[PDB]
Amino acid sequence: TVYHCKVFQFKNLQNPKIRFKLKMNSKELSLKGLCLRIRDDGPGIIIVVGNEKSCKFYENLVMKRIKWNEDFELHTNTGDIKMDMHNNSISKTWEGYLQDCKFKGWFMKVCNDQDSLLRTLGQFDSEHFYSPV
RNA sequence: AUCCUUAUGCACGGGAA
RNA sequence: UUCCCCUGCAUAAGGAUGAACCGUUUU
Repeated sequence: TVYHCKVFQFKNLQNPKIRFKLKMNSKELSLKGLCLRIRDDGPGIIIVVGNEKSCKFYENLVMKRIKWNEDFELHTNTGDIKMDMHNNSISKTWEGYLQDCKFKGWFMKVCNDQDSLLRTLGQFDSEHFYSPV
């Protein structure tokens, strides 16, 4: 059993509407994998492992349907904040086939440094999908 | 998960024998 | 007690298609 796989990378993920869309669409499509980023305000990586149709649909999702370029408003304990998303982007670094994924479920972490991010990818032998910095 | 159509069961109202 | 009509609830069959402020996971 081999599974389709895609790998993406984003400059910023702070918009909760997105992060919601990401998690929900991962579980609803039975995609395995993960989504990481270095610190809340950081850039990171998405990996989706699944059947073709799910991965193509999710690709269409992240690429075509979600507009990461548009600014938003972060509701806060203190009051709204004008959140600048004009300098955001998402691209696909990989796609192909994987013999077996040590990926169990799907989750969305936030790593301290880049090293922690690597190691986290190193649990699942995927560090090789990260184009650092 | 939502809409519509068909079939069945239960409850209420109106009319006939 | 039977028949006819309207409204509400549950089950089954068939056809068509969306949203959702949320982080190691609550198919």
